[PDB]
Amino acid sequence: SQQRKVLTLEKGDNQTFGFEIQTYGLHHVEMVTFVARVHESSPAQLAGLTPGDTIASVNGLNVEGIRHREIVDIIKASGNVLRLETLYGT
Amino acid sequence: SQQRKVLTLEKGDNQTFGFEIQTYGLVEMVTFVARVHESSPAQLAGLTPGDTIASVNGLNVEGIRHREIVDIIKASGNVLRLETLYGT
Repeated sequence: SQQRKVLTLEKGDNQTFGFEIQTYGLHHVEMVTFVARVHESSPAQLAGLTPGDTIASVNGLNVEGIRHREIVDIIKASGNVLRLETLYGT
Repeated sequence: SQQRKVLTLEKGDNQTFGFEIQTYGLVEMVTFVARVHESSPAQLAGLTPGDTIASVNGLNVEGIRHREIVDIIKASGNVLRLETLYGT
């Protein structure tokens, strides 16, 4: 059983990838970043990004002990191609 | 520092509370508020996405999965009592 998925999102210059993430401190506290929304017809949806799944890594960077802002910053710095690793949330 | 909040949601007969839950495996399975709709009973009650649900109508939900919790919520009728922990 493999709950780890690797995806590639591609977009145009003045376009966004079409997804929202939220980092929550879940009480056993564990910080977990979730895909909160994926827009219909978006690059994220086309890449197969699923709402509810958790972000494991962004462009090769394990998001383990890093701030939610770091993740957003990394995504914005990624340009038109974004590499993500997710884990089954649902 | 009190991470625990107690809430009371109230709705009408032919409607829902306006929120979705998600059971996530970390102890073990934990359930949190996945989504809260705009203008909903849940939003009005202060339910906030990302908060861990500790109990429902006085029942500790620790070792319980998604469907059983939803069943409890459905059986609750128009009033629902929840205890949640800060996720943000």
